[PDB]
Amino acid sequence: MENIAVVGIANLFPGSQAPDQFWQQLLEQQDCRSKATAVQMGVDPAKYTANKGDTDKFYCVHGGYISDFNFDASGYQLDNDYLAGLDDLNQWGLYVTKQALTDAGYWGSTALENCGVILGNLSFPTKSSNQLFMPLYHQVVDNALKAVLHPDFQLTHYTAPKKTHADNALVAGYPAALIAQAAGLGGSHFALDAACASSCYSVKLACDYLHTGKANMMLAGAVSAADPMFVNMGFSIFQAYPANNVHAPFDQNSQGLFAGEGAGMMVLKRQSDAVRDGDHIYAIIKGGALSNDGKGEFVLSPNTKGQVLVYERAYADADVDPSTVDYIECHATGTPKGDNVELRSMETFFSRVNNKPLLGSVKSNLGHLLTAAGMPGMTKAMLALGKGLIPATINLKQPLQSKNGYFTGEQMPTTTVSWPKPRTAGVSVFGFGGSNAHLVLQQPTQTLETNFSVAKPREPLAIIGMDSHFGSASNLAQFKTLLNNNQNTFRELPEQRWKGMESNANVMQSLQLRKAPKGSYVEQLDIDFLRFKVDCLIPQQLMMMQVADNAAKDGGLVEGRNVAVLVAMGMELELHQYRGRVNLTTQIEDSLLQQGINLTVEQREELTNIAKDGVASAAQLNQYTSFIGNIMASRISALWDFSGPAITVSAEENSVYRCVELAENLFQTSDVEAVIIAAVDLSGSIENITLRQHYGPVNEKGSNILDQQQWLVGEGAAAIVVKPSSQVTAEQVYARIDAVSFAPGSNAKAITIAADKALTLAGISAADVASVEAHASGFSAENNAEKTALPTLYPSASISSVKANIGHTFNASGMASIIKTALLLDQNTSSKHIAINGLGRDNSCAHLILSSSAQAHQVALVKTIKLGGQLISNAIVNSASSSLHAIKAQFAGKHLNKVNQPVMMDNLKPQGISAHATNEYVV
Ligand SMILES: [Mg+2]
Repeated sequence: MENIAVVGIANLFPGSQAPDQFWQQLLEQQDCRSKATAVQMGVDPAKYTANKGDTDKFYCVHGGYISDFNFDASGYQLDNDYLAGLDDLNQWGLYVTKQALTDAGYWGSTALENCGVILGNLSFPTKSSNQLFMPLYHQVVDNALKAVLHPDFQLTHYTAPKKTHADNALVAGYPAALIAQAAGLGGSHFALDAACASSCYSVKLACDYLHTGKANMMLAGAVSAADPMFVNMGFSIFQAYPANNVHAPFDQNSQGLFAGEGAGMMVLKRQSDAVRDGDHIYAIIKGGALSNDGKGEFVLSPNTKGQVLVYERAYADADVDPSTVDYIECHATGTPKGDNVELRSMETFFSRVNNKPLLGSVKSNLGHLLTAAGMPGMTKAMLALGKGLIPATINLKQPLQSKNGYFTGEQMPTTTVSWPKPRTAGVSVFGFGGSNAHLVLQQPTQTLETNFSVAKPREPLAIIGMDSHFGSASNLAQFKTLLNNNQNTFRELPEQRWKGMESNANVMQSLQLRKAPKGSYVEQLDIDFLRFKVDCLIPQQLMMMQVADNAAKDGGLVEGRNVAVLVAMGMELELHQYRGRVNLTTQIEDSLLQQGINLTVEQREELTNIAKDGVASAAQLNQYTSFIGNIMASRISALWDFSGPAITVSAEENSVYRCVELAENLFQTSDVEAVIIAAVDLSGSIENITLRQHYGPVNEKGSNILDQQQWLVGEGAAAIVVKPSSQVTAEQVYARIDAVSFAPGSNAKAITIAADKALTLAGISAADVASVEAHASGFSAENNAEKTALPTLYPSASISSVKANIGHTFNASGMASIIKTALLLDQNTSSKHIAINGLGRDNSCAHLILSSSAQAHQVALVKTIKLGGQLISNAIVNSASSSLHAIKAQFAGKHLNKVNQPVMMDNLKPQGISAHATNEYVV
């Protein structure tokens, strides 16, 4: 398809804040890696440093960090004081957005009305999101230790407490919507996670949106700003840090990687428009491709078969002879297994044309920037293509060679070299979970192609396979029966679902809750450990895997095929429990010191271990891989040996509807045969109830739907299989998705604009709609906007919402609505059309039209895992530790000093955050 021009670039990398500064550092072979400090960890790092294999410790503090960056919050379309109170994650993304648009010459342009943004991002806790959840666990730990040790015992806060805006918990998807609002973008926006490949996934999909005309300009970039303690504990349990402290991509002596943080952004336009408008072109994206490794390797290990495949797909897409590639910016992280596999893959592919391109890795200078890792790689390659110079890979003294000696150090510049027919470069990124991307780049040019291929025309999507697990409605058949009988799944909180925290009077007082709300909780799931290869994986991933597997079977899918897996989700907020455990190391030490009780080292470790085990289990290898959101999509692709892209997609409540839009685009721009769209939100956690209370009151009793003033608790997971309508048979089809459309904003006007677009796309009139599936969230501003817009649009249609049956499932809520609607249309025995409306914290309105089809769809070691976990207080107060008796006697009758910083509960109080429709922070 058409050449894409890069017309603006920005970076915030370890060591640099602008592309020319970064380039000069590369030319000078600057090492930008450094040791983490309390600025990164919020604690003294030495207290958490030990040897490999030591529990709750990391064995390496080296990384690529962002030091001495002072964000300027002025000059955006959102108020300075609001933006100043957001995490590095948000601020770094806003910074590179402003810089990249200003570089391209479009900051504040009316052209931004047709500009979208796709953002690679980690679904991990951030330094700010921790502040919103830690006091839940630590108040309970504090009160248990008072009961065990001394009524005046006081636990210290995990770090210096800071007042923290609730929006800092919207980690995965909201940063992309915030960029769109703060820069005035009017096009599509979402975040995605493809682990180390997310930057090139974002660029490739943004090119796709340009090729289908969904936008006339796109921002594509990524940000890596997770809590460094969470990141480094993970790479320590993975044993990914080098035992000899040598991180040296391509070097024989390298034993591992160092991780890193930062952000990057690029501005993309079709080359025809860039030449017409007189933009500065940095480079041409000639083509590229995505792939998944499919079956064969552990979720953290690369598979050469998927890497060769993405090369084949990329040069075919670019229509470029692989003989012409001069330089490849490699994924090479310094991990031995991965460095050798990538060298084998490149040997296999390029030896077919007898080409030996130069090779390099900017991970040598910066570390591995995780979701942002592709940004410095692509920036290096595009600047090298424009300037005709290739910077060195640093610290490379004794280079590896490929399996058969095809590539050696002769192809790896260790100084700046001149460039070795357009100058042509490849960029490769190979992420955890088998997620691969390769982009083909060429030097900038004003010359337009005379002939290029075009995207396929869009078609309605046919839903051919579905499964659902909402509350106690544990499969599609049970959900269908529930809906037809107008029943609900509302129940009291399962005993272990909040780890017993609903019994803590101080926590519940802070949350202003008389009781845990009645709601559609999932108490447990049954799963076949044999089929799914299950140190257990967290329920977020197990729930998604089960429904996706069932939907794939229901849709008649076939193993080994080019099928994509998109998972709509936001972060598992229960991931904060892991640092909730780990941080008690210094919290308990500080408490004992400050209060004046001098235990032995062995007594203090035993006391600390008892408290830790109450909160969470110590990190284990497989369990930590399930903390990584994109891996749940990869696990399905590995089970089915699928080769399409496998990613998570995050856009808050509109996550699923952005997946529908993406699936349509994937069929237009690639040869993918089917797309699984799965969705999961275990939104009955205490963390989610805490978070959503900041936006409006919950219905504690769990019991015109638009007239409700409180939201209902629910949780679960569901999945659908979609194919283009022209490629399914009648007996497969539940219902068709005829249109999905979006409009910026959250008010009644935005609803009518999105609805008009969707009705036009579907080819029907508003009077053709039989009924309306309202969002009906129970947040008053959203309900009130729908009460205005929907009866006006559809005066003769009845309005209802699936949330009345199974509650508000937040990041999965679009899937509940689609599946309810598809089941109803599949039952039609009256051409019938139903509209679905969507609102959320992403500040856009989604509107969908679904339609009935000719026929009803034709149907084709089990272990129980409970959600939640061990009761925190009981695990501490009833501990069977023998040495606990002697510790209690060291406390008996003593006067304790007050601690300097006790656990603070202020951030738990419902914050009263105004809805997007109020425009409270719009300048
Ligand atoms: Mg092309």
